[PDB]
Amino acid sequence: TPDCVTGKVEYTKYNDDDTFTVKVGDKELFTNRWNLQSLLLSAQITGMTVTIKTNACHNGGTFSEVIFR
Amino acid sequence: TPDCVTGKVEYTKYNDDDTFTVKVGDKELFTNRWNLQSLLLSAQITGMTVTIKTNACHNGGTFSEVIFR
Amino acid sequence: TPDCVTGKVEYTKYNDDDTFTVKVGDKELFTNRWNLQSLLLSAQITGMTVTIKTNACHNGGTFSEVIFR
Amino acid sequence: TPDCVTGKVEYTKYNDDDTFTVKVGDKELFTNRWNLQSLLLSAQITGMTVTIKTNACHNGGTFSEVIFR
Amino acid sequence: TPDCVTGKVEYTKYNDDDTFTVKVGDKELFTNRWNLQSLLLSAQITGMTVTIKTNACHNGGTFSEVIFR
Ligand SMILES: OC[C@H]1O[C@H](O[C@@H]2[C@H](O)[C@@H](O)[C@H](O[C@H]3[C@H](O)[C@@H](O)[C@H](O)O[C@@H]3CO)O[C@@H]2CO)[C@H](O)[C@@H](O)[C@H]1O
Ligand SMILES: OC[C@H]1O[C@H](O[C@@H]2[C@H](O)[C@@H](O)[C@H](O[C@H]3[C@H](O)[C@@H](O)[C@H](O)O[C@@H]3CO)O[C@@H]2CO)[C@H](O)[C@@H](O)[C@H]1O
Ligand SMILES: OC[C@H]1O[C@H](O[C@@H]2[C@H](O)[C@@H](O)[C@H](O[C@H]3[C@H](O)[C@@H](O)[C@H](O)O[C@@H]3CO)O[C@@H]2CO)[C@H](O)[C@@H](O)[C@H]1O
Ligand SMILES: OC[C@H]1O[C@H](O[C@@H]2[C@H](O)[C@@H](O)[C@H](O[C@H]3[C@H](O)[C@@H](O)[C@H](O)O[C@@H]3CO)O[C@@H]2CO)[C@H](O)[C@@H](O)[C@H]1O
Ligand SMILES: OC[C@H]1O[C@H](O[C@@H]2[C@H](O)[C@@H](O)[C@H](O[C@H]3[C@H](O)[C@@H](O)[C@H](O)O[C@@H]3CO)O[C@@H]2CO)[C@H](O)[C@@H](O)[C@H]1O
Ligand SMILES: OC[C@H]1O[C@H](O[C@@H]2[C@H](O)[C@@H](O)[C@H](O[C@H]3[C@H](O)[C@@H](O)[C@H](O)O[C@@H]3CO)O[C@@H]2CO)[C@H](O)[C@@H](O)[C@H]1O
Repeated sequence: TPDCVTGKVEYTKYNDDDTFTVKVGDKELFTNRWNLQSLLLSAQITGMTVTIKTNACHNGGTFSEVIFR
Repeated sequence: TPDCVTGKVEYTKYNDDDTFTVKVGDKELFTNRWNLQSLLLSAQITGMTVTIKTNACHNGGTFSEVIFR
Repeated sequence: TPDCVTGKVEYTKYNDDDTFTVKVGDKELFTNRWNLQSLLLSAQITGMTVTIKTNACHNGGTFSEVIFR
Repeated sequence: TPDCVTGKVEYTKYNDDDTFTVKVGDKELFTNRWNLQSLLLSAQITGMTVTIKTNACHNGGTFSEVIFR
Repeated sequence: TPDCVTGKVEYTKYNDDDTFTVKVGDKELFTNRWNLQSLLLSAQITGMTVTIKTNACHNGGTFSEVIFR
């Protein structure tokens, strides 16, 4: 899967349909994987750098692959 | 969904019916989304600023959308 | 539901039947809500003040309502 | 249930059958309660003193009761 | 199960199929145990030394046993 964005998590958003939105770099992407919610929030709080991999690399795109550094 | 309140979490409450209550700003709101429980407590502990979006923007109103800044 | 005890969490105990015991103030109370286990341990570790609301306000009594401050 | 060991968590081990092993004092014990996994790791990380209560108080013995202080 | 690698977690990766990848030492290994996801991230954040035991000790190999020191 191609890299989409790398950077710190600016903010996260819990959505009405239980999906989770994240803003990294200049893209706002979302995931339907529930396991990622607490993982992404921890990364936001501790200031980790994440790389999100997805073919839908555009605002509103989905992802399910993340690298925590 | 319109913004309702923005601020730090003053306190949280675990309810008898397994719902979760949060006090942000001047509104006391609750959610039935179990996933939000640990996320909201983490936000409380680390002192994050949260934005709750909901049409039921009044005390005792419900929500399921939260932005963690 | 009436307030029972308020104070820091002195200690927590995981029970053989998967219920969770907590000692706040002078009372030792237990809950069968699994969601409360990690929340209460976090409150103990971070030194939060909790308020437990219950009608069974006596040693060995049950609760399912907690305010985290 | 009788006290078995008291002290800090020296190390923990995730096992192949999804049980969790903990080394407290001079005993290595394990539990099959999934709820205890994150609780025990938190206790290891923060340096809490734990008391494990069990009748099988010997290396390789099982437990399901823990006191966190 | 024989020791494979020992060291700090360089990075973790959430995979498309809900498995979890970890890089320790010079090996990149993955696990299908969901319970290990938050445990491993906590280990990465706090800088613990972990020992991964597995017979599939090579890049892309699987594991389900971890010692958290
Ligand atoms: O991250 C793990 C998981 O996330 C998404 O699944 C969510 C829950 O983890 C999963 O347990 C839940 O399953 C539903 C079933 O769809 C439903 O048929 C059954 O009655 O109730 C359970 C409730 O637990 O579904 C949610 C998402 O809707 C994701 O879909 C899944 O592939 C996996 O990544
Ligand atoms: O945020 C996650 C989830 O929260 C709410 O659902 C809760 C649990 O997450 C969910 O697993 C649970 O599903 C149970 C039902 O309670 C039960 O009545 C049925 O028989 O079995 C399922 C599967 O275990 O439900 C609780 C809420 O009571 C929320 O409702 C849900 O939409 C979702 O946001
Ligand atoms: O605090 C939330 C929850 O705590 C208690 O339920 C426990 C778990 O939280 C819950 O997920 C688990 O659900 C089981 C139930 O045992 C069973 O009734 C159902 O059919 O299957 C699901 C698993 O798929 O149950 C445990 C306790 O057994 C508490 O019982 C519950 O009311 C609620 O407060
Ligand atoms: O942590 C207390 C609990 O530990 C053991 O149960 C484990 C999980 O806690 C429990 O949720 C799980 O049961 C779930 C599984 O997802 C499902 O596959 C099964 O059919 O029932 C529910 C459905 O959601 O089971 C694991 C262990 O396999 C322990 O067995 C249990 O008695 C209790 O002490
Ligand atoms: O680490 C615990 C667990 O990890 C893996 O299981 C995952 C979930 O923990 C488990 O609850 C989930 O079980 C699903 C089944 O896949 C589904 O077919 C059935 O209908 O419902 C249950 C939910 O109650 O499965 C995922 C992995 O797909 C691992 O597989 C398992 O052995 C155990 O280590
Ligand atoms: O080494 C880290 C590696 O972990 C994950 O990959 C795992 C195996 O290493 C990999 O060989 C395996 O590949 C599967 C494909 O997912 C599947 O589409 C194809 O049909 O079969 C191959 C071979 O069995 O996938 C597992 C994970 O399930 C991770 O996905 C990978 O990016 C990398 O981090």
